[PDB]
Amino acid sequence: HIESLDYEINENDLFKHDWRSRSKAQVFQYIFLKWTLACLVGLFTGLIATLINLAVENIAGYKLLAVGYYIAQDRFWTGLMVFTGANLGLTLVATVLVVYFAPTAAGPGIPEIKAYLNGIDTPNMFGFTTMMVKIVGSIGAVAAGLDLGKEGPLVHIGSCIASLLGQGGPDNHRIKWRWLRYFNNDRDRRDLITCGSASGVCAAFRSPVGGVLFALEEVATWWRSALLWRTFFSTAVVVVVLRAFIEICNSGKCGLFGSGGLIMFDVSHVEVRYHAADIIPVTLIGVFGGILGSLYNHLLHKVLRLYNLINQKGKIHKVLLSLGVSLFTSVCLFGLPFLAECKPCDPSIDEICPTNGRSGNFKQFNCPNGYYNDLSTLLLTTNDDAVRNIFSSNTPNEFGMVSLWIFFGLYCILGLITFGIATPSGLFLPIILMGSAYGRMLGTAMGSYTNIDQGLYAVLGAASLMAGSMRMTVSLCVIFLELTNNLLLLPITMFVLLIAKTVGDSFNLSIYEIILHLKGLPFLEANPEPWMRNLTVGELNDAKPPVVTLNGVEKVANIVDVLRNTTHNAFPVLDTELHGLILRAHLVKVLKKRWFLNEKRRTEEWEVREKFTPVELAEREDNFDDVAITSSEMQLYVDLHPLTNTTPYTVVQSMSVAKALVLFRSVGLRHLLVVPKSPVIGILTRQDLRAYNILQAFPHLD
Amino acid sequence: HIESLDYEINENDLFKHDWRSRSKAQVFQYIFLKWTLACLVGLFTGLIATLINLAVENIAGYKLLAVGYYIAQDRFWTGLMVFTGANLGLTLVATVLVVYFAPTAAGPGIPEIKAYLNGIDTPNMFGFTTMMVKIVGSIGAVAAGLDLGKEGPLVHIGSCIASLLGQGGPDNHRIKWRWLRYFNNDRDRRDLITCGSASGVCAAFRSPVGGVLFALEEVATWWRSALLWRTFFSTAVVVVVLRAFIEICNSGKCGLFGSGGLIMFDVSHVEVRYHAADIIPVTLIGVFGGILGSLYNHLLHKVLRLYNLINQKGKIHKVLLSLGVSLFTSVCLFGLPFLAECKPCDPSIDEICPTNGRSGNFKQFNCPNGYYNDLSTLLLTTNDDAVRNIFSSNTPNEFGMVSLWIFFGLYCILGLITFGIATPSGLFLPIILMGSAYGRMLGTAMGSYTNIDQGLYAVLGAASLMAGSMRMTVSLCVIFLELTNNLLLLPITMFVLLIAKTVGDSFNLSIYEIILHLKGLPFLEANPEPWMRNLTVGELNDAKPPVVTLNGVEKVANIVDVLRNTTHNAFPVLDTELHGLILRAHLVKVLKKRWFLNEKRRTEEWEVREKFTPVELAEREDNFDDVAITSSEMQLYVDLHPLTNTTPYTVVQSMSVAKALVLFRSVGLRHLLVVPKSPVIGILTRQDLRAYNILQAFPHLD
Ligand SMILES: Nc1ncnc2c1ncn2[C@@H]1O[C@H](COP(=O)(O)OP(=O)(O)OP(=O)(O)O)[C@@H](O)[C@H]1O
Ligand SMILES: Nc1ncnc2c1ncn2[C@@H]1O[C@H](COP(=O)(O)OP(=O)(O)OP(=O)(O)O)[C@@H](O)[C@H]1O
Ligand SMILES: [Mg+2]
Ligand SMILES: [Mg+2]
Repeated sequence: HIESLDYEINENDLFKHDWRSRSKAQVFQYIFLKWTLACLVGLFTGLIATLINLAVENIAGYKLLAVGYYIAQDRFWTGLMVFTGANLGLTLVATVLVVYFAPTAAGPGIPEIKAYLNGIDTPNMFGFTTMMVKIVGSIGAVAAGLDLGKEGPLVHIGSCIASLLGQGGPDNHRIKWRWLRYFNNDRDRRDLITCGSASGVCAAFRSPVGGVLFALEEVATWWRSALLWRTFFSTAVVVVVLRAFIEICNSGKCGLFGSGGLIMFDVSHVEVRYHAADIIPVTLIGVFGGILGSLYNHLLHKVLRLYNLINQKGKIHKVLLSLGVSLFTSVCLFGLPFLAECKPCDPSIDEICPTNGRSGNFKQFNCPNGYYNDLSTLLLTTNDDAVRNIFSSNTPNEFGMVSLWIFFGLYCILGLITFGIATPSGLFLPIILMGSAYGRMLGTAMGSYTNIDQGLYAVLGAASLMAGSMRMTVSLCVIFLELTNNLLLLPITMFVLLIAKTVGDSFNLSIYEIILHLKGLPFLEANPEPWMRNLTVGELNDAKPPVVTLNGVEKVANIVDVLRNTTHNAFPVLDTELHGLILRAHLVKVLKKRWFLNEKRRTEEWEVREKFTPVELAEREDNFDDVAITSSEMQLYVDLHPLTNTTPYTVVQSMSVAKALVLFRSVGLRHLLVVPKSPVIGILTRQDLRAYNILQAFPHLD
Repeated sequence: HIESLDYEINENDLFKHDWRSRSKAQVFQYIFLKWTLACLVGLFTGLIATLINLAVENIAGYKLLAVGYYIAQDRFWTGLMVFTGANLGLTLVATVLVVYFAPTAAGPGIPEIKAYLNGIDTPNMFGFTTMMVKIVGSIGAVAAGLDLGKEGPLVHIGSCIASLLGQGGPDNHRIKWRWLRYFNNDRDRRDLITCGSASGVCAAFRSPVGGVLFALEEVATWWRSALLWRTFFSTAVVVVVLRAFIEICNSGKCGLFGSGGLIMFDVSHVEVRYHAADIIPVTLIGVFGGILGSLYNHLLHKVLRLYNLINQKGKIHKVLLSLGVSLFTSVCLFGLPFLAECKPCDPSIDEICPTNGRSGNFKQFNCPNGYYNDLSTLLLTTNDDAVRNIFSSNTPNEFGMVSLWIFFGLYCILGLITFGIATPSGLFLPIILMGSAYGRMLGTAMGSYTNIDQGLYAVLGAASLMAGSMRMTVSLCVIFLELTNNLLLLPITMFVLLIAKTVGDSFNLSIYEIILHLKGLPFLEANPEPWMRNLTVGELNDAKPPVVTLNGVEKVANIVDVLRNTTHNAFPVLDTELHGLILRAHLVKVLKKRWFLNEKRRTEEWEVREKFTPVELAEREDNFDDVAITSSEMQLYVDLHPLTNTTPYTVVQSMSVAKALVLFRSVGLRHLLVVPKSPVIGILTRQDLRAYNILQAFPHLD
């Protein structure tokens, strides 16, 4: 059972949850520190992605320089040992750091950021040790040549940066600044994780509006306009710190990092003129992007089920699974470009075709001079440099269809098997490389029957597999605009994203919906099901246990009955008069404070502010299993009146489940009371309004 | 009193408001027709903006060719008569069509699209005659050289296209297609007006994600993900139809239209490298954009107040106000470039400086050959061509500071006076030209102390005045990206948009908030005020008249008492048992159907489907003042049970006004019932939850 998050506002001024109801210094202190924390989320995600890209380009660049040194001496067996050994060693570093120190840093974190911004309290997700294992595990596993990026891990790294900046450092290492007392809300934490995840998609692609639109469209359930401006400011500070550190280390000051433009996979030197002959391969790239994105979603759901059978078997088995996946990745990225025959160097293409090194197009791996290997252009590089080889402006029929089919089938296989291993893996770059493969294949199959470039058909195929897997339209359009710098490919990119989202929704759910189902996270979707308009929430509460209520002045003994014997996290406060909803955290707080009255007396509001500060009520640093309540003190009384949420959101008994789900998910509820049309008769949570748990208790509905 | 819109769903299956609760053909008929209508909104807004841009570039281009023909013969007095006469004639065409035929086509329509998508039933806004007067009035007033664009009018024109496509043509000219019966909802109309307004911002700037983000950020209050995809599809079909009609008429096939690129004001051939010396003029352009945008918002509020004093005085006075504004515009766009001395032609600048014609940079208006007039480059062109003269890549110190100050002070004066006249005017292009003026002035004032181009400082100044007036961040960033094609100016554009929104919010509201206040439209803002957490909705209902309720089986005489003597649009249905909320429209419908029972009988559900189709309940084609109810029939009975919204949204009496405003504006309510903690005690509408009407009844709150 994962608990939800409390984003509702107790409108008593003992709690001071509304930030505008504070002092005029403290409104200014909140406004200054939330824009400072948006600037610091931008500065720290930009600096960490600078250090991640510097370490990945230096380690994988010097590995491929050593591998190409043994390749250029025609020693192809000991260049396989250097490639397989450095990739096994970097995956061994990333996997002993994940499975022995921070196992929630495995995967991208985006299905549990989208769980957390929907209001599910996902444990161990945003920590310091989770952040540092994800930093050096992306530094290990992207430089180990694997089919993953540092793109999705940066979304988890930026939201981990945001939670440590908001709470003030690591847990039991926090500074006790009094100005960080206003970000102890769950609804101010949700703003921070939204700005940090948007800064992570901006640090992924050098994409500052597509980070804002990935948060809006995917991960954030609730959106204000006052968040979008700080989310905007966080992504602006990221891409400024990123492109300033591509402006520095331009003259080779930082090793092999920075030899490259400000714009990642910049294709912008081509004309995009729309013709009526290219309607048919553009919708074919959309239809095959939705079909292969649905097939990738179904086969990754099956692969992550069989990898969850390995992930429960032990912690040495996750090491051996990912080292076997990394051994398979390095053997098939080294040995498979021997199957491609060397194409000769085309004089119609502008730039230099006899090219050896660590990066660049037209690799010269097992060929004579004046020839190039078109498979080792893509397999024996980094995964980001292989995108720009497929994405190349004005290289017509560079890759053959056999080498494109080998690179497609390999990155289908490595797209399935490298996602579910226990490194910080991701889904932006493998789905980009699979879509690049079939998009360049459909561009090469129309040999001089089209006027769109084959490297532009690659961008259309990559955006179609990203729409066919993730079912997104607006966020990946600004992501592929801020990657590829083509403003005229943008409406054709819009058409292939919409065709692949609609062909993809015919078969599967989204790929973030699939891992949210597979991790068991209780996600609450937007539109209710049409059979929830026929079920009532009075009928939903008769299929439930009765309401564990409290009084206004309870005894201590009944409060420890509802705290020992129940697992519920809010309780209605009664007495013939519903007062509201007290929380479990405030019940453990009044047991730990020992604010115990000898008579049934409603206290005044000077007796509560002497016992409870607004920083005392917001702290969740209480456990129930330390309080030794003496049995003389169990016949004393606690006034539960001033700690009650005296205005909770209610529904009537005659309210339907579809309208109650709409109020539960629009205003951000954790507990919705049910009153009659006994002043309370029911209480609805997220578990009662998810459609799967309704269809357990009511199988006769659709 | 402007009524709100009914976007709530009656979950009885007599009404069939949920589209998924229909037949399997009709779910497919709704899905096919909503994507057909999104394609048709895209096709018709792209074709109408093609015809608007074709007519504006041919009429104003041949006017400026005739004016430059009299200028090149050194006949400067009869070129003033051709300029003033054609601008007075085109403004006379636009003003007799606005003030005598469709006076809601005056202005941009964006403060009453944002009213309509907030759920205020703005009358006479989306019609056919309003659309056609706005088409030929933008064709008149942009070709009359005025300080307005066809940018904001296209937002009203695309939403007018959307409402006529959704309802099936003009009012009392609609086709009676049975497949258009599902778009008779107000919540399906709201989806249409959102797709049409997004298609209008896309037809404004050739900007297909910035249209989607202008709807999200500004005009649409409620946002689903299932709308964003059809809104995405509508803007994709617009910019495809727009750029296909720039691909055709490229060889002069359509007159003077199409001589120009696919990208409007394309500046993309410059490097944007960030330096630490240019931190200070970039934040100076942001601070002056917020300060002059606040000063423009305050002075346009005063000018529109004094123009509302002219707009009530008659219909010939609005003609004479706009003809005097157009006479002042043409005299000061012709005569003021004689005050600028001719700068000589710089050989450091690449392209051709002795340039005469109708368009282009470096105009040669009153000069000798080898010289150019830098004021007639901006004043004696079209308003869009004068943007690209300021926005010019690599023209260093082209405009002098005196000519830039004359163009700034003129477009400040003409930005105030040409907005409130009764042509279809707008605010995107005058605020762009004012911000271009001071942005190029701050670029020229740092003479070789900066490395950002002076035409790029223009884009920063234009985005700062657009943020200083409209208080937007994300939508104008994609609008200026899809205009200027500079992906590296984009984070500097983000910084000047955020600095000018935050300096601008220190003084004023937004410029759409100001005309929403000035037109008296009851807009409902997102966050409640902090004094609404201390007021209760039980206390708000004791400062109100008591509840005009109904019974379940009322008499006819009590139904005509609540329909004659009240103006309320929903009534609670009682009897010791609250059933729900029947609407006023269903009460007039059961009086017009004459479903009158002789006894107090609750009917069965076969008696209602014989009397009421689901297309009969959705039609609002009923007036109350035609029904002649006989006094024998007033002692009969109507079963108001099957027409009731039996699950309305309720609050308790102890609920605060701040949480009730949050539920009113999140789920899209028109009537929120108040139950006790008499099963109803109150009913809240939009008027009760606006903060201004609370502060009338409760002045002691903050
Ligand atoms: N005070 C309460 N009294 C009785 N039932 C409750 C109470 N609170 C929650 N429930 C019900 O008990 C079931 C278990 O919910 P749970 O114990 O998880 O509540 P919770 O932990 O407060 O909610 P969440 O886990 O969503 O934060 C739910 O179906 C819910 O409706
Ligand atoms: N059935 C009703 N009985 C009593 N008062 C009502 C009823 N409906 C609305 N009111 C109240 O009367 C006042 C005037 O509202 P109005 O007459 O405009 O209702 P309405 O027209 O149904 O709502 P709207 O105009 O927002 O659609 C409001 O303050 C509202 O709270
Ligand atoms: Mg629980
Ligand atoms: Mg009314």
